[PDB]
Amino acid sequence: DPLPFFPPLYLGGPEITTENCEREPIHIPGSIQPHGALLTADGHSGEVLQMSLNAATFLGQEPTVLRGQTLAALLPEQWPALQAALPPGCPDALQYRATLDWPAAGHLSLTVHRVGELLILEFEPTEAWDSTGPHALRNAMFALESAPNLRALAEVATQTVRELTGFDRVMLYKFAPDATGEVIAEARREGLHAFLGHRFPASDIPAQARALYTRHLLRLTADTRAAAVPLDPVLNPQTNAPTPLGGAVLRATSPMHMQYLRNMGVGSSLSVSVVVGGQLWGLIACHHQTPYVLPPDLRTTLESLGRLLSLQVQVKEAH
Ligand SMILES: *C/C=C1/C(=C/c2[nH]c(/C=C3[NH+]=C(/C=C4\NC(=O)C(C=C)=C4C)C(C)=C\3CCC(=O)O)c(CCC(=O)O)c2C)NC(=O)[C@H]1C
Repeated sequence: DPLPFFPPLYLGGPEITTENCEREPIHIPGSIQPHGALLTADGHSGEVLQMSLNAATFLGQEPTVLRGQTLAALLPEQWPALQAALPPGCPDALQYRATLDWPAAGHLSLTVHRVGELLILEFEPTEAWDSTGPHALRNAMFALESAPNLRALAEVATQTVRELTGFDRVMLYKFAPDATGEVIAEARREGLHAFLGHRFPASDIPAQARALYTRHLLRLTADTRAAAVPLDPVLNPQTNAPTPLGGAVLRATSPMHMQYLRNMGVGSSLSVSVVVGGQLWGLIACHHQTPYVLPPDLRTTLESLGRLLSLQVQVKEAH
């Protein structure tokens, strides 16, 4: 049962310390990570309402010039499909995904979801060979299916995720009923210190984070030293209230957790929820020693692997 959040910093809210960090409003930071661009749009008209300040770098033109244009004008070949894919009232975790061409090498990956009457559009560069087929997940199901018990399933799952991603460290972090956690399986680069069997306090993943991770199953920090980029305007004009960014992997990470990562020597972090009968059972928690952007198709593969593992855990715990 999480505490109510305090206002964010840009609404004059308090600075976040170790005494009050269960109240940080981590879903509404008003800013994104700088490896991509974000726009928000009205869900019926398509009118562009908010843009990240770096939008020109990715889109080829200025925020001041794109704001107020409609997606029917800007994205004539995707706007109908996007509308159809995310009708009003659909789940905020449902996504639309398209690949677009741009001035530069590779393409732009476009990911869109709906929160209330607002469409949230994320653009991130992707290379062409950075395609992942459905075989990656398909072939991986095999070793997960043959694991004979829960711990063997956890060990195969961390090894499969490390093989798919190349991450330096991949853990399965399981929550206890008091919300403390334990690393129950770990695949890691030879010579990295082991976290296997280590337990952590509940405060390391505070209650409002555990709530958010029950609904939006994947989040990441691509570069634990990168400054966030503001959305402008920072509040959603539809509501004159903060924009919920829980559903956007580009959402800026809590500064408090960015510090926690830098203290562990982590350059890039990503985790996928394992949700069992609607409760958060644990996380697939990954680190890399340097900044790294896992490509969008691999992320989506990992999400699916989390849902598959959640079912296999749920099967075995009933035994
Ligand atoms: C006073 C507030 C604190 C707190 C804030 C906090 N932590 C998170 C998110 C995560 N914490 C994680 C914990 C671990 N990563 C590990 O490697 C290990 C053990 C080896 C642990 C225990 C994890 C996995 C996450 C999820 C995100 C990720 O995978 O990188 C947040 C929310 C971050 C966000 O989504 O914006 C917050 C606010 N951590 C503290 O320790 C105290 C200081």
